[PDB]
Amino acid sequence: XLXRXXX
Repeated sequence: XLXRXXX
């Protein structure tokens, strides 16, 4: 949930 480079 932060940004797909990774929740």
